[PDB]
Amino acid sequence: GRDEAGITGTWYNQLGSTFIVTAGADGALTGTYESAVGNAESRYVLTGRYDSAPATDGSGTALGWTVAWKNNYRNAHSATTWSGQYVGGAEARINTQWLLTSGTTEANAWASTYVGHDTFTKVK
Amino acid sequence: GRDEAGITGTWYNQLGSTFIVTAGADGALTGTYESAVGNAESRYVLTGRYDSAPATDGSGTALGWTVAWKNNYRNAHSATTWSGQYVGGAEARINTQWLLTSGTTEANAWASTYVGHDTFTKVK
Amino acid sequence: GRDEAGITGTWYNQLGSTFIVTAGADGALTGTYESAVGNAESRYVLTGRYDSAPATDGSGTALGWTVAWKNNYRNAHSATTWSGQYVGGAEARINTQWLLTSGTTEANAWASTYVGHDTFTKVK
Amino acid sequence: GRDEAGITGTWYNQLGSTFIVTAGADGALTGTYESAVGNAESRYVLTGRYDSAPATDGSGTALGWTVAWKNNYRNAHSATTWSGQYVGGAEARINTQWLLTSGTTEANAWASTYVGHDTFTKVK
Ligand SMILES: [C-]#N
Ligand SMILES: [C-]#N
Repeated sequence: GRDEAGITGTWYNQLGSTFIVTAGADGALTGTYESAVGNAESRYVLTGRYDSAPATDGSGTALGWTVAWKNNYRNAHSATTWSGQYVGGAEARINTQWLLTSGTTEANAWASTYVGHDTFTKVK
Repeated sequence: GRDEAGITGTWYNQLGSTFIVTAGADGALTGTYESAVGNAESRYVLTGRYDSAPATDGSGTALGWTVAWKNNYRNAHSATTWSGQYVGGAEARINTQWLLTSGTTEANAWASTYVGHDTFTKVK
Repeated sequence: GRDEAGITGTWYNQLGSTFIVTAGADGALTGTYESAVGNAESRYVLTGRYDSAPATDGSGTALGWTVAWKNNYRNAHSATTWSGQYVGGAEARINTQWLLTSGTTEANAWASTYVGHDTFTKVK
Repeated sequence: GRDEAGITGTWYNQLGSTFIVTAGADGALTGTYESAVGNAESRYVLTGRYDSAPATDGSGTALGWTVAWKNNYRNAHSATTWSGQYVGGAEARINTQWLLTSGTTEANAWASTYVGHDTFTKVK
């Protein structure tokens, strides 16, 4: 995977959350997520995918992953998906936008989904 | 998993795309996706997560998954994440919103990401 | 405005909300919105814009509008923007996606914004 | 309007775009937008709304506005809506997320809408 090495490891977003990921040669992303905010404690499983053969023209690397907010400690009856791109070089970034959907009744379905943006760095 | 049985199987969206998924007792989603539209052909790997112990109050089941649009045939240098909820009963649905991010240059990053909504049914 | 006539009037979404709009020759949208759901009662002012000279190739007509959820009855300390396109012909539609932002503290800013989709018709 | 004074004036986002707005005592936003990127040149009309009586608890002020990307120079057959909140004090900000919809054919409607985020400051 072209950015397998670049992506694999520990990442931190602007909220102080921690994303620990392994990138597989096959396009797999596996790891754990720890949210500094919301109805969350400790680590949650994540899985996702990335483009293991990106464009050679200085474009970033498309990727995404999911966390369901259930672990042994808590269940927030919700899942977040991050969609974004990895940008390599001296100050590597993963720039994402995310959708957080809660399980709701049909009456409340219109308010099921939050949208936001997280920027992940290798430091802080 | 409460909706493991409900979720596992073949789903169809309003665009004529096909989503084939296995739900694991542990919250895993694994399978393949075939898009009726865009820079896509044949099946792509998907992975994701779902709430294996949802609320008992008639709420839906939160879930999400990712496809990176690389397979043996094509590479669209992009990934989609679907975030939504499974709603059980006679006419079972998965109601999603999705983010599609393309790898871009930093100049074009502002236009990296599409947002849309897909509704999945067990028929048609 | 090419679709001035097409757009002007009363529209209904899938939630039973009512959107009453005048399209101006200059691209203006003005009117009122009444939400069937959420922290809302009676009519709220809306303003927005539309493409008064759309493509002639069967493309829809881009448009958007805002409601701030303050009127004489209530203040939900929030605003929704609908972004979408008007599609003309026998069963005219306005197909939208929307962002609802609440005023929050900086601590809660990550959860400030909902995303959804509304489809508006001239009947029901 | 509590933040009428705070909001009215010239704002700059991270892309180098310029947003010139007047906030009305009644919740109105009117002005012009000049995009540093995309199929845009010179100024475009904007209109929108803001919460003229926000919470007193340190919450931001909800607001939104629309630009249709037609002016005397160009027509990009598209509209953007920004949804966000104004945050007052020494380093005032407008933190937004936006939807950009293009007029499309029904075949291409699934790819009609971009999502992004802009942060506006009074300097740079
Ligand atoms: C690409 N439009
Ligand atoms: C507010 N939940």
